[PDB]
Amino acid sequence: SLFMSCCGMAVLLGIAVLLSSNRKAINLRTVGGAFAIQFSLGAFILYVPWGQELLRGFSDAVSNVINYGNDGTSFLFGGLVSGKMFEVFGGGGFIFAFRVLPTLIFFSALISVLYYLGVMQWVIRILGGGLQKALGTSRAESMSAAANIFVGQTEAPLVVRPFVPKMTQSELFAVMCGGLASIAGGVLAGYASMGVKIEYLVAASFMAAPGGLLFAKLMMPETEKPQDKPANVIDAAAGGASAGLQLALNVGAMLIAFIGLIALINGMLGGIGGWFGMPELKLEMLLGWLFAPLAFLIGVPWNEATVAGEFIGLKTVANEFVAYSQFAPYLTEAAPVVLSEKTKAIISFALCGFANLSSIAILLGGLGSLAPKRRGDIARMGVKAVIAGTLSNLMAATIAGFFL
Amino acid sequence: SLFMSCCGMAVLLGIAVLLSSNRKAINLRTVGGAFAIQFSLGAFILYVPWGQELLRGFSDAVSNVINYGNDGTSFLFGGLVSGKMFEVFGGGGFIFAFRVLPTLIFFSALISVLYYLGVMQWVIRILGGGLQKALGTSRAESMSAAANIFVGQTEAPLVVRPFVPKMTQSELFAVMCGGLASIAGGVLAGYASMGVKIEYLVAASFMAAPGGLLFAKLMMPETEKPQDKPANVIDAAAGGASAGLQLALNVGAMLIAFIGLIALINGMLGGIGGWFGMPELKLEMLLGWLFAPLAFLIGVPWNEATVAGEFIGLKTVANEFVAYSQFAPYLTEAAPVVLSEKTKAIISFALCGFANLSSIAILLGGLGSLAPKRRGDIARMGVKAVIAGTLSNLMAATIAGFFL
Amino acid sequence: SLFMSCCGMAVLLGIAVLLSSNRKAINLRTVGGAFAIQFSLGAFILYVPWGQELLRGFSDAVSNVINYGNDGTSFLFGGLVSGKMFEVFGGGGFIFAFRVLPTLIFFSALISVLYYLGVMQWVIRILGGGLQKALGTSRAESMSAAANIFVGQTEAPLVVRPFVPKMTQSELFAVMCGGLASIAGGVLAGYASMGVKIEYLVAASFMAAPGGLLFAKLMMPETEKPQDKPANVIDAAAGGASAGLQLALNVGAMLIAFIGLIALINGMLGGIGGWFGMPELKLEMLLGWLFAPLAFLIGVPWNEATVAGEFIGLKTVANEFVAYSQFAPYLTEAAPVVLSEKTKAIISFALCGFANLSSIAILLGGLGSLAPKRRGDIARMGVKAVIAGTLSNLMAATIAGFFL
Ligand SMILES: CCCCCCCCCCO[C@@H]1O[C@H](CO)[C@@H](O[C@H]2O[C@H](CO)[C@@H](O)[C@H](O)[C@H]2O)[C@H](O)[C@H]1O
Ligand SMILES: CCCCCCCCCCO[C@@H]1O[C@H](CO)[C@@H](O[C@H]2O[C@H](CO)[C@@H](O)[C@H](O)[C@H]2O)[C@H](O)[C@H]1O
Ligand SMILES: CCCCCCCCCCO[C@@H]1O[C@H](CO)[C@@H](O[C@H]2O[C@H](CO)[C@@H](O)[C@H](O)[C@H]2O)[C@H](O)[C@H]1O
Ligand SMILES: NC(=O)c1ncn([C@@H]2O[C@H](CO)[C@@H](O)[C@H]2O)n1
Ligand SMILES: NC(=O)c1ncn([C@@H]2O[C@H](CO)[C@@H](O)[C@H]2O)n1
Ligand SMILES: NC(=O)c1ncn([C@@H]2O[C@H](CO)[C@@H](O)[C@H]2O)n1
Ligand code: NA
Ligand code: NA
Ligand code: NA
Repeated sequence: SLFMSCCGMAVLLGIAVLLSSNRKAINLRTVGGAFAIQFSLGAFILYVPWGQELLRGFSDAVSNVINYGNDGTSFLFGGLVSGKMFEVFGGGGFIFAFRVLPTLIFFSALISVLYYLGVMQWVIRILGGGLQKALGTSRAESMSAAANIFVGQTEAPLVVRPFVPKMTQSELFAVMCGGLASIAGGVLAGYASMGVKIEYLVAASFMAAPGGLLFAKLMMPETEKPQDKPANVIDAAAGGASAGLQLALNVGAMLIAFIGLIALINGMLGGIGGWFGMPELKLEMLLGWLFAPLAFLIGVPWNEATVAGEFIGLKTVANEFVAYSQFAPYLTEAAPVVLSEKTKAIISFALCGFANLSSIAILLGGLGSLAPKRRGDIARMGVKAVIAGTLSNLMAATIAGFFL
Repeated sequence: SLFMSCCGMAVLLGIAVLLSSNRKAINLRTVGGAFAIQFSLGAFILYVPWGQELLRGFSDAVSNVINYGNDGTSFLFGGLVSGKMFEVFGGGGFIFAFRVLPTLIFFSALISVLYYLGVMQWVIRILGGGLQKALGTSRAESMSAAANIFVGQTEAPLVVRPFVPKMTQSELFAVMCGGLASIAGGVLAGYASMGVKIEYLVAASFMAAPGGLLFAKLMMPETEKPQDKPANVIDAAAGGASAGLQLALNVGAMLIAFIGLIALINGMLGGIGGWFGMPELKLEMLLGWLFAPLAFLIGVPWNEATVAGEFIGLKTVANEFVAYSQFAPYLTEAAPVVLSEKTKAIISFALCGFANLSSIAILLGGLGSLAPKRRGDIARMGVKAVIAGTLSNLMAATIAGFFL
Repeated sequence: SLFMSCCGMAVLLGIAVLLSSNRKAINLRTVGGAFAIQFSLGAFILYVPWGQELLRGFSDAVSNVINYGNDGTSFLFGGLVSGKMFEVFGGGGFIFAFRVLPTLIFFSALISVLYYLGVMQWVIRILGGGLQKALGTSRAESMSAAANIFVGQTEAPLVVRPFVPKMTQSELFAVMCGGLASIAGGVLAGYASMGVKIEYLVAASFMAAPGGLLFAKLMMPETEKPQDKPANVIDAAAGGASAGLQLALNVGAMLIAFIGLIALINGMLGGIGGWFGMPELKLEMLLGWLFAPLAFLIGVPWNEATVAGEFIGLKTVANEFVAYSQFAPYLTEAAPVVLSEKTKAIISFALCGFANLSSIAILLGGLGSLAPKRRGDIARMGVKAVIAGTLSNLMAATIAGFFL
C-alpha cells in the first residue's frame, strides 16, 4: 500500500547518494529540508482541504487565462477552431496546430508583460528567499529555482545573470537541475489544452523548485564558497509573442519529425522483430517493458506498470511534449486502456519536466551565452544534471501518488 | 457643419506649435505649402470629379493585383480559402491566417521586384522632387517622405541611406515622422482584404508624405544646415517573399497575443469595475470615453464619437493593425453599430498610420542600423515623432471628413 | 524514332564543347566514362528487368518512409489532412501547405539522423569512390557528386569542407554543377507527394552524379593539379527538423509570391498582347513557344512539344518547384491535356534539378561560407554552372525517353 511509495522515495534518494560527487560533503540541513518542503508542499495541496482549495483556485485562474488567450487564436483561424469542426471531422476536428501551439505565443507574451510590471520578480523574490533561508542555499541559485516554476531552463537564470559567470560548480549544477526538473508556463498551458489536468501541472511545477535543489545538492554538494528591458509594456508583449512564435514553430516541427520518425522506427521494428517471432514489436513495447519496474517503483499498480512505462520512457529518450502527446488520448473516454485515477496522476507528474538529453544542448546555448567560459562545465555536468532532474520528476510523482 | 472641421485643423496645428522645439524657427513657406498640398490633395481626389476617377482607377488596379496574388495563396491552402468555407462555417469560414497574411508575402515580393526594375525609384524621384521644390525641404528627407507612401518606416530611408548618418536632427526627425505618418504597401493590401475601402487607404497613404513633413517641420524646424542589390529579378522576388514571410509571422503572432491579452484585460476590468458598480467595464469603454472628444474634434458626429474613439484609441495604445481588426466588422452588414459613411471614412484615415509607441523600438533597430551613432537621437525624439505622426493621421482624417 | 534521341544527346554534348573553357584540355577518359555511366545507369534501371526491380524496390521503400512521416503531420493538422476533406471540398480538399510542406521537415530530420549514424557517409564513400576510380576525378569533387544524390547543393559539399578552400577552379566548378544537376531528398519526397512518380525522381537523382561531372569537365576541364556534430541522435533529428522547417517556410512563401506574380504577369500580358491582336497571351504561351524546339530535341513528340516546353521553360526561368506545381495536375485524370507516358517521363527528368539562376545566390551564401575567399570564383562561374546543370537534366531526360 503506502509502504511501497515510501520505499520508492528511499530508492530515489539512494541512487542520488550513490552518484554523488562527495557523499561526505552532503549538507543534511539542505537536503533534509529540501525533501521536507517538497513532501509538505505535496501534502498541503493534494491532501489538506485548505491547500486543495488554493490549488483549484489557482488552476481555475490559469484555465481562465487560457480561454482569454483563445480569443486571439479564434480571430486568426476562425471556424477552424470552432465547434463546427467536431460536427464535420468528428474527433479529427481538434486541430493541434491551431488549438495548442498558439497558446505558447500568448503565454509567452503574458509572462513577458508580468516581468516588465515587476510582478514576476516580486513572486520569485519571495519564493527564492524562502528557500535559501530554510536550506542554506545561495542567493542566486535559489532565485533561479523559484523562477523555474514559471519559465524555462534558459529564461530562469536571467534573473541572476551577472552572478552566473562566477558561481561555483555546485551552484551552476543546481541552476541546470532547476531547469531540467521543471517546465515553463507556455508549454504548461499547452499540455493543459491537450487534456492534462492543470492541478497536476501547477503542483508539479511548484514542487520542482525544492525537488531540483534536493537532487542537485545530493549529487553535487557545495565544496566551494559562494559569493554575495523593453521601453514600454507594449514592447514587452510584442517581444514575448515573437519569442513564443519561434518556440511554437520549433515545437511543431519537432512533433512532425519525431512522431514521424517513431512511425518509421515501428515499421522497422515490425520487420526486425519478425525475425525473432515478434512481428508486433514496436517502440512502445520496448519502452514499456524497460520502464515498467521504474513505474511500479513510484506507485503504479502492477497491471498498469507496463503502459505507464511507455509514457515515462518516451519522455526520457525524447522529450516530455512527445510523451504528453501519446498520453493525452488516455485522458479521454476514447482511451484504448482505462487507467486508474491515481495512475493518471503519477504519469502526469513524472512527465512534467524538461529532463532529457536534448535539453543539454539547449543549456549549452542559452545558459552558455550568460557565461561563455563555463560551457565546458555545462557539457561535463550535463548527463548528471539530467539524471538529477529525472529523479526530481519521479520523486514528485511518488509523493503525488502517496497522498492519492 | 464644415466650421467644426476647420476648427479641428486649427487645433491640430496649434498643438504642434505649442510642442515645437523652436516656434520662431518655423519656416512659413515649408509648413504653409505642406498643409496646402495635403489639403489640396484631399480636395483633388475626394471632391473634384477628375481626381475621384484617378483615385478609383488606381484603387481598382490595386484591387486587381491583390486578386492576382490570391492565386498563390489559393494554391497553398486550396479549399480552405474557397467559397465552400462559407457554406460550412458560415461567417467563420473566412480564415484570417490564410486570407490576409499571405497577401503581405506577395506584395513584399512585388515591391521588391518594382525596386529592381527601377520603377519605384522613378516614382519616388518625381514625388520627392516635387515636395522639395515646393517646401524647400532637403533632398534626402523629401525622397524618404515620398518613399514612405509605398513602403514601411524602416524600408523607406534605404533610398537615402548614405545621407542618413550625417543629416541634421530636423532631417532625421522628419524621416522618422514620414514613417510614422504612413503605412506600407503590404499591410495596405491586408487592410483592404479585411474590408477597408482601398480608396481611403491609397488616399491616406499619399496624404502622408506632405502631412509627415508638415508636423515634422512644425514640431522640429530646421536650425542647422543640410548637405547636398539582387543579382536578378527572380532573386528580388525571392528576397521580398522572404521578408514578407517574416513580417506575416510577426504580425500573426502579435494579433494572437494582443487580442488574447485584451480579452484577459477585459476579464480583469470586469471584476475590478464591479468593485465600483461597473461590472460591464471593458477596455473599449475606457478608450472610447477617453478618445471621444478627439474623435468629435476631427468631424465625427456626437452620437458616434464614443464608438469612433474605441478604434482611434486602440490604434494609439497598441497598433493600427489591432485597431483595424476590431473596426472591420463595422464595415459589414453584420455590424453591431451602423455608422454613417462619413464616420467610416474618418476612422479609416485616422487609423492609417504606423504612429504608435512600439514603432519607436522598430525605428531604433532599422533606421538605427543605417546610422549606429544616431540611435541616441532616435530614442530622444521618439515620443515627439509619434505625436507628430499621430497629428498627421488626424489631420488627414479631418480633411477627408471635410470634403465628405 | 530512336535516332532523334541519339541526335539529341549529340547536340547537348556539342553545346558543352562549344562553351568549354579549353576544348583541348578535355579528358576523354573522364567525359567518356561519365557519359557511359549515366547512360548505362539509365539502361540498367529503366530497361533491364533486374534493374527495374531494384528501382521499384527502392522507390517503394521511399514511399513507405513518406507514409510513416505522414503520421507526424496527421497529428498536427488532424482532420485537415484526412479523407473527409475530399468529401467536403472535393478536389480542393488536398491542402498543399499541410500535405507537402511538412514532408520537407520530416525528411530533413531523417537525413540528419542517417548522417549521425554514419549511414550516409558510408553510401557516399562507396559511390564517390567508384566515380573517381573510373573517371579520374579528384577525391573531394567525387564525394560531393555522390552526396548530391541525396542532399542539396549547399549541404553536399559539407562532406569535404576542409578541402573546398584550396580546390582548383575546375574542382569548385564541378561541386557547383553537382548541386545544380541534382535536387535534395526533402523536396524529392515533396514532388512525390504531388503525384510525380518516385521511380523517375530516384532515377534522375542518381543519374545526376555522373551527369553533373560530365558537363562540368566538358565545360571546365582540369588545367591545374588537385590535392590529396550533434551530441546525440536525438539532437541530430531536432536540428534536421529545424532546418527542414526553415526550408518549408521559405518554399511556401516563394510559391505564394511566384504563383501570385505569374497571375499578375498573365493579367498584364493579356492587356499588352491585346494591342497586337493576342488578348489570350500568357506566360505559358511564351515559354511553350520558346522551349518547344528544346523539348522536341530531347524526345518529346511534335504534338506535345509545346506543352512540354511550358514546364521546362518555367523550371529554368524560375525554379523546379514552381514547374512541378504546374505539371502536377497533368499527372491526374483531371488533366487539361492528356500526355503520353513517355512525355510525362521526359518532363519529370528534365525538371528534376536545382539548375536555375536563383540557385547561384544560394551557392554564393552556402558554398561561399565554406570558402569566403572563393566567392569571387563562384559568382564568375555561376551562369556557366547553371547551363552545365541544365544540360545534365536534359541529357538524363533524353536518356530516359530513349529507353522508354
Ligand atoms: C493595450 C491596453 C493597455 C494600454 C497601455 C498604454 C500605456 C503605455 C505607456 C508607455 O510607457 C512609456 O512609454 C515610453 C516609450 O516606450 C517610455 O519612454 C522611454 O522610451 C522613449 C523612447 O524610446 C524615451 O523618449 C523615453 O525618454 C524613455 O523613458 C517610458 O519609459 C514608458 O514608461
Ligand atoms: C518568371 C517570369 C519572368 C522571366 C524572367 C527571366 C529573366 C531573368 C534574367 C536574369 O538576368 C541576369 O541574371 C544574371 C544572374 O543572376 C545577372 O548576372 C550577374 O550575376 C551573375 C552571377 O552571379 C554573373 O555571372 C554576372 O556576371 C552578373 O552580372 C545579370 O545581372 C542579370 O541581368
Ligand atoms: C526515440 C527512440 C530511440 C531512442 C534513442 C535513445 C538513445 C540515445 C543515447 C544518447 O547517446 C549519448 O548521449 C550523450 C549526450 O547527448 C553523448 O555524450 C556527450 O555529450 C554529453 C553532454 O553534452 C557529455 O556528458 C558526454 O561526455 C559526451 O560524450 C554521447 O556522445 C551519446 O553517445
Ligand atoms: N521555454 C523553454 O525554454 C522551452 N520550451 C520547450 N523547451 C524544450 O522543448 C522540449 C519539449 O517541450 C522540452 O523538453 C525542452 O527541452 N524549452
Ligand atoms: N513594413 C514595415 O516596416 C512594417 N509593417 C508592419 N509594421 C509594424 O507593425 C504594426 C502593425 O502593422 C505597425 O504599427 C508597424 O509598427 N512595420
Ligand atoms: N536543400 C536545399 O539546398 C534546397 N532545397 C530547395 N532549394 C532551392 O529552392 C528551389 C525550389 O526547390 C530549388 O531550385 C533550390 O534552388 N534548395
Ligand atoms: Na523551468
Ligand atoms: Na511608410
Ligand atoms: Na543535390
